[PDB]
Amino acid sequence: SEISRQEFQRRRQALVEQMQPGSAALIFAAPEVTRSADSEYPYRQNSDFWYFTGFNEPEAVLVLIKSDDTHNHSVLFNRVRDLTAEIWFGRRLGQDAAPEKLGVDRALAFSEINQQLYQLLNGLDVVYHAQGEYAYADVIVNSALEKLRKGSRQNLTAPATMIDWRPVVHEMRLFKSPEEIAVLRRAGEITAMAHTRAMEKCRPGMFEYHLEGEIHHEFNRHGARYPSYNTIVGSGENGCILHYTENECEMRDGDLVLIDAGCEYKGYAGDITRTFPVNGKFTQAQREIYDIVLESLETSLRLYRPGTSILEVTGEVVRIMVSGLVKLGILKGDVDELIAQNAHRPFFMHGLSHWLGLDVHDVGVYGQDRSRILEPGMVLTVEPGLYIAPDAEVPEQYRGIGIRIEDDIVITETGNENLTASVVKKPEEIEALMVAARKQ
Amino acid sequence: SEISRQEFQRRRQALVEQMQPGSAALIFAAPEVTRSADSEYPYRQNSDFWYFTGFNEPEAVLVLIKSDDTHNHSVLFNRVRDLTAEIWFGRRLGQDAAPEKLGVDRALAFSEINQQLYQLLNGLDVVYHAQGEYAYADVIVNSALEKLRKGSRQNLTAPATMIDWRPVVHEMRLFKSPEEIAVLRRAGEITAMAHTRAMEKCRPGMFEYHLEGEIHHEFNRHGARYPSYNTIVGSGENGCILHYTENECEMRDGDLVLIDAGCEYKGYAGDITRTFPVNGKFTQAQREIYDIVLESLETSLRLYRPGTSILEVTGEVVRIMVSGLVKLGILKGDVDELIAQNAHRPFFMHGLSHWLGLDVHDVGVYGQDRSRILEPGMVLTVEPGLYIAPDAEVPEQYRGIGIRIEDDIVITETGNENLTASVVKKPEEIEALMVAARKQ
Amino acid sequence: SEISRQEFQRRRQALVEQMQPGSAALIFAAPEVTRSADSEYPYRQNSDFWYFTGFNEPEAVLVLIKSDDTHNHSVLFNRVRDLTAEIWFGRRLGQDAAPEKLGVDRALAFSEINQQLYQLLNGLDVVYHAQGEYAYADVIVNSALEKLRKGSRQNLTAPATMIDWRPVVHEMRLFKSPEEIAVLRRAGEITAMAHTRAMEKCRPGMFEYHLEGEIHHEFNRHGARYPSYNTIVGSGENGCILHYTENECEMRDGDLVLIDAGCEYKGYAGDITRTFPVNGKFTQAQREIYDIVLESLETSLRLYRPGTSILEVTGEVVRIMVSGLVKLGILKGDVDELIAQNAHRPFFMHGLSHWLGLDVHDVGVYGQDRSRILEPGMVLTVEPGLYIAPDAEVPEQYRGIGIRIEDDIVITETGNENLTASVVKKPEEIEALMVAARKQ
Amino acid sequence: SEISRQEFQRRRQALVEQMQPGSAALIFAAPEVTRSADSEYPYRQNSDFWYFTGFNEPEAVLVLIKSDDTHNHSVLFNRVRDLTAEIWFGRRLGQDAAPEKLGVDRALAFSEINQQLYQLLNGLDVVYHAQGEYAYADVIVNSALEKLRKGSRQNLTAPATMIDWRPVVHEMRLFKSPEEIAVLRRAGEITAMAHTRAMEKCRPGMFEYHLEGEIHHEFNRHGARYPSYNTIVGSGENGCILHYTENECEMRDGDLVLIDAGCEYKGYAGDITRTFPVNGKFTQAQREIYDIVLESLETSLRLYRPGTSILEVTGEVVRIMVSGLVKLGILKGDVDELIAQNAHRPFFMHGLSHWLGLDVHDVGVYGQDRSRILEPGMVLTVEPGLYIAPDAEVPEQYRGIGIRIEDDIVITETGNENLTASVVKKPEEIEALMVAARKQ
Ligand SMILES: [Mg+2]
Ligand SMILES: [Mg+2]
Ligand SMILES: [Mg+2]
Ligand SMILES: [Mg+2]
Ligand code: NA
Ligand code: NA
Ligand code: NA
Ligand code: NA
Repeated sequence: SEISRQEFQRRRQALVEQMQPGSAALIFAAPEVTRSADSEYPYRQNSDFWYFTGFNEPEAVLVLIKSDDTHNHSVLFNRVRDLTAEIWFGRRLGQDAAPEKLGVDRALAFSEINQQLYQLLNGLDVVYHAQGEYAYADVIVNSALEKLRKGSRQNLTAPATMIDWRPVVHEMRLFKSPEEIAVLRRAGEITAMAHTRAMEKCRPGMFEYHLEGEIHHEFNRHGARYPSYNTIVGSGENGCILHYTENECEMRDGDLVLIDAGCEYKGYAGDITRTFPVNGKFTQAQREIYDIVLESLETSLRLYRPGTSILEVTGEVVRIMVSGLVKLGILKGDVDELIAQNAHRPFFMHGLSHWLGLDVHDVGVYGQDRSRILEPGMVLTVEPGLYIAPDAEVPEQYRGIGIRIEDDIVITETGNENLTASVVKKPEEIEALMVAARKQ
Repeated sequence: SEISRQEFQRRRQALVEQMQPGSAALIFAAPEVTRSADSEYPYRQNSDFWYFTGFNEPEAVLVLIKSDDTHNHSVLFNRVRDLTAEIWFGRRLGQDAAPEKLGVDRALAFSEINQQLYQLLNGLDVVYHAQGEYAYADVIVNSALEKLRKGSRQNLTAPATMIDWRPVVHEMRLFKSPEEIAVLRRAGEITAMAHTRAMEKCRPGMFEYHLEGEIHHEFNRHGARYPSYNTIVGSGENGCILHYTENECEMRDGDLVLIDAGCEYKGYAGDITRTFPVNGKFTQAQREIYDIVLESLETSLRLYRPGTSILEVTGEVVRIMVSGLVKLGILKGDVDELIAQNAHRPFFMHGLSHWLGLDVHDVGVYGQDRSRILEPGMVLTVEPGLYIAPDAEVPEQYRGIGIRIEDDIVITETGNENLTASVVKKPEEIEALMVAARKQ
Repeated sequence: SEISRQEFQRRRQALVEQMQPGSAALIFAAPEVTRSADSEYPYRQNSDFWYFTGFNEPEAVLVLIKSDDTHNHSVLFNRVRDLTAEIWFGRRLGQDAAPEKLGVDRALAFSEINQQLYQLLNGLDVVYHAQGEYAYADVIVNSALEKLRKGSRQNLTAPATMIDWRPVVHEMRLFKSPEEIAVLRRAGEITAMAHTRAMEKCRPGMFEYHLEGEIHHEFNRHGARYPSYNTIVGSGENGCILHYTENECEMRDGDLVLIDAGCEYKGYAGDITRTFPVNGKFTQAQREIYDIVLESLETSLRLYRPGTSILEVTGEVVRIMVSGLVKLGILKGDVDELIAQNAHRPFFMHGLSHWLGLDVHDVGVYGQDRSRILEPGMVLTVEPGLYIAPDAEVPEQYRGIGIRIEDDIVITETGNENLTASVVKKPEEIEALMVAARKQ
Repeated sequence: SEISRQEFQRRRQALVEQMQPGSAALIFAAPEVTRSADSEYPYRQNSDFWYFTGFNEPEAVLVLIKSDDTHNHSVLFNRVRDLTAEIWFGRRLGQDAAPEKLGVDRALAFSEINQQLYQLLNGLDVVYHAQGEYAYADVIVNSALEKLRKGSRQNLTAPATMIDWRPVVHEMRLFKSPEEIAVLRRAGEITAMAHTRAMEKCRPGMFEYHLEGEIHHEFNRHGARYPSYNTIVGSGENGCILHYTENECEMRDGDLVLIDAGCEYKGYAGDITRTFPVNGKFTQAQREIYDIVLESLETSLRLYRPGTSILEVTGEVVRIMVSGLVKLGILKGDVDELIAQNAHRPFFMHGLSHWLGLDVHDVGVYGQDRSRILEPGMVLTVEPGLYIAPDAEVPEQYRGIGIRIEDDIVITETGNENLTASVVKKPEEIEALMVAARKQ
């Protein structure tokens, strides 16, 4: 699956539709990023710039100009072609090929942006600019606006109104199109295949990072070169650290291992967590905690649909958690009172769900306490967990247990579609999978 | 292999030895680096900070204070311990454990650096600071020095002399200790095993990125989680691009594939290039170019020793290249004249060798034209290549061929030790390896 | 004359009237300005901040909040009272006295602005801010907006729309109220008295700076402590330099002296130029040039009225200049052709008129080529001049002559009122004045 | 009096003498400084730049290059000549005239400094630069050093050592040459004449600013166009504010007026304070305080000589003050105890003396508590004062009295020379002066 030329075009038009007449929107590419000395990390495009272009180069600026309600055009600034720079560092689109390739009206050299941008903004009433996003972008934009402000004797005028386009654009990104859902569906499959493989490869005596290696290799073979975020393999007490990425410990028989990993496929994030026994057999104590987390997920998967909210489903999860923890003697007292005192928080201290898309923690307004009513096309995670500290004052057998189980869903007209259900989460199915792998 | 506590101690003392009395050296940690929105790339410590500490956290500053020729002490600024921040983002050393763990005399909270640093610099004559390295570091250092400058009524004085420690420290890093060589030896082995595997897995119809996946998985399984640089898998004409990292093409029967990849093991870089037939059998045209590159490497491996230079060995390589290219009719004319006109440059347009260590392109002075006399303990790459453009005006059969073969060596008392010779480079050994793998 | 409490109130309301509902306007005070080391220049308030407050302290911010069409309030940030700082550097308004003194609803300490400003902007749709005016202001405003942007979990939202209030405020400043005109009338009188005095004191052998001393003393005695701009006393060839402020030469019998000087009275600028013989008697050559400049001024004073423009009156001045210069043989050819070729420009190379108010070169839109139609309440200068270079290829007697004559006017319903006519400009009246003084 | 070409030359050589071989010193001109909108304050050169050049233009950099102990040369960067810019804003030295005019070896255009400075610093070991003095200078210097650092392949090297020249240069400025003393002598005379005049002009009903006008006019007529600092005319309770510059009040019969004013003559500061009765007759209460301040000054003038310190003379002044205040019943108790408790501080809360030169509060190290031993050629102020707050709990007749009396001295071989004694300070001489003037 991919995003079509036509889709990038529609998105640009959908933004232009909302813009004032006599305005320009300025969207800047991510800078290149140093890893050490003269070596750079693999390039990751700005998600908003990518969203309108699918163009994976730095030193690029998309300028969308709305003259009026029926007239608009696009200008791209991008790197010029250069034989020496390309022999060295790889091929460039250039100005000649860009109009056709990226569907823009005009393409200019990024080296000329300070000589050209103010000319494009001259006489407009409004400029849409994400101020503070990048310092290089702010320098360029402020420099242009000052030229116009100070150039009245050359008959230049600056737009007096600057508007942040991020609220508008992030609101668009919150609702996935069919194409986006198809891409995210494949990301979920790829990510699920990686998690299945990690379960099948796990043996006591392997290191946490070995499962990371298996996962990344599986991403890569389906064409998702990079993870959407740094992979978490927390065995034992390391599972109680929410973003444990050291992955440095020997995995021990008797311990659980929590894997939080997701591929990046055509820009879009998969995001799965599975927790499982290193030796392929849950203990009673482990099952007791796992079942509470599993019921929370399964109940949330049933409940999520248009018209509810993350807040509303979270309250149901809290009830399940508090009840299960009371039955185990991890909490003590009246369930409704304990719920009212938020007594689950030492054990479940993060949110149940976040938006998912071009960023793993995706853009879009949640509303107060994540109370926003859900609608079709929203994509989100469902990730209950219970984390019992090594030194929690609870029965010994529960101490140092971290369990999270996480699926990715899209809200549909009648409910949701689970994008990550092709990797098992029921404990008996996990155990069967691992037994089968150990035979073979 | 690893670097001992004692070794980090020796390095600190070796720096203090060269410092003026009444001085402090300030070495700052790398910043955390955004990949997209709120997600960050895996953390990579500043190589110089790492060199003196082996400490892999951000927001840390090593301060080495030389009172006089027999009196010095160390102060570390690092992140305070914090239950909430660590439950979330992972464990911290803190101030209590740091003196013993990192062998420093005193550890303070990084949050207090603006309140404490000027007190440490007060009354000193000299401050060693790598000005321009990081903007956050410059802000901190300038802020301290201004407090001292302006505080004469509180009996404060700033050191009037600021010295860049990078020349001194990079000169130290240029000469590897036995421990460093042992670590780099293992990096070379790990990297060689990865390249062997890529040759064994290669089949027509696989994508360039698939070999990248194999290579990274192999790094990871020996405990080198990350590459030292972005991996290059250039098949066909992509092999003529020196830092081709797109790795996006289907590998085609008949083409060569050039793999440039290196692991990062305990901070230290492996760096190997192997070029080989996608189908496991070099053609005549491919052999003809390959043999020139192979002779260049093999001759360089013989020649490298104390008392020669990269410049001197490069001249021998140019002769081999020009002669081989004339025999193939790719160059025309008198060899000595063609050599004098640098007629190899359209085909070999980079250096033969760079320093190798904590950075793949390592620190250390090369001298004019890389004429510096080599001495024992220097570590470098040996990487001749020939790149014939798709549209070079040469016989058709050589067009679009890129071949590089690269080994890593340490200069010894009598010559060099090859750290990467455990992966094959003789064409008949390559072919045998691939045939054996294809059976299975 | 002064500006009333009520007037500052009206101006604030006139701005609020034009603001969107759900918005705040932020107006910042000028920084203190170093003259050398720890000494500072006399403090000059930002003209726009002054316009809304009449408050002459640094570290102050006026915040005007429009909740809706009938609800708005003002918050001032200003320096706290401080016994030690005031014993040293002088009295402060403080927070307690400010509401009553400056007619604001609330006053807070400037030291708390980073803790308070974002709270004031929270939930608004629009912020009016003069971006780029002051770097300290931009830091404060950007810092507030980032807190709001990043604080959605604390239920904070930033206004997405930022509007430059300068166009609106400068448009207001372009039209003087009766009070402003009364203040500018007194500035014109004070400035005229200074110019009269300089004519009366001038003797050959005095230095240019001596007339500067006389002028400044006269400003000061009427309560205008500072000039509105650096005083120009250009005798001889120095009169051909438009902003000659060195004022370092001995004034010589036979030379003209050009004086451009203006007081600052209650924030408002006077701005007069008079040119006259150092010895009190114009030569024939001097009269010949002077009369052309004088006719240009006198004609412009007749012409200026509602419905004409600076551009239109300038064309009349060009005609007068070109005709007079042709009659003297300084220009050669057909008048209409010479006019069409802009042949006056080597001799008259600046504009005839600029806006006058809180700044000598006052704010307000001029239109293309200063074609904006004039209306009652606009205040402007009328300043024709002729400057014949020492080495101009013209008859010898005109070389090195600089003459400018400048008056300040307000456009009325039927024409204009001349604010500076109490200092003489007719040559015979100048000569009489100087003769009378020499007796003284 | 003036500073000779030869003197500027000697100073440059005296600096070069102290510089390391293989080094360059970089001294930057002051920026132009905005007063309001497009109007600028009168230009004031950086005191250190002036000290080596006597050059009064912005956008200039003096570069002194020491190749070795017998070889050095100077390069000036300054503004190019420009007919249009000079017709407008005044004459420029340019590159052609600068070598001869300012005694430098070479002059280049300031517009080329980024293309030229790194070439001048290339291969040097040390750069002397006043880091933090000006942001524009730091940008230029850091930019040059980065070009050199990153240009090893073009055989460029940066000096690794940066040294602040301010300690060295300020140490030079602390000791005035005969020429400097002659210039400061004339500044003292000019300033004294201004103070005499203010006493002679003072009448009840005049405003504080009127005496400011008289003072500035007198500065100007002797060729000192500008004050060295903002003039203080504190009548009545305003005399209790140390840097009262509002000068806005009507001077009232019965009150004292404190005048602190100083001219700037050839760059050098005069600095005098005189306090006197507005009506020309001290009251008993006023005499009682005045005599203590006068005895303090007169005693200090006797004591100041080589081998004492400001600290040592200050202790004598404290004794005089505490004794006088006890006798008046303003202090109560044992003198030695009151001295030990610093009981004078509510009434005398500033230092007795500061260095005087190109800055009124001049550069140069004071030592702890201003204990540095005085030597011939040091120039300083002597300024005891007593300030009794309007609400001090002391006998009614002393409340709201501020008296300071200040003279300027140079330390000689046997004592000091008083540069400001030509204006009277004995009360009977003040009264006689004012009576004589009133007749006017
Ligand atoms: Mg356990
Ligand atoms: Mg071919
Ligand atoms: Mg003449
Ligand atoms: Mg009294
Ligand atoms: Na998640
Ligand atoms: Na290499
Ligand atoms: Na004017
Ligand atoms: Na003083």
